[PDB]
Amino acid sequence: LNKRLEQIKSWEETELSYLQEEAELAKEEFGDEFSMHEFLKERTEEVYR
Repeated sequence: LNKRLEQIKSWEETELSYLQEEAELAKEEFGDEFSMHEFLKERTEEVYR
């Protein structure tokens, strides 16, 4: 269980790292207006969940 939980947290911290690049990869091309903060605020806690 321990060695599994450490992989789970490493997975989570790699996904949170990928998220910063994915935010400007796939959210700034979505609308004429800029509300980038809420996209990260939502899918960060999606990664947490």
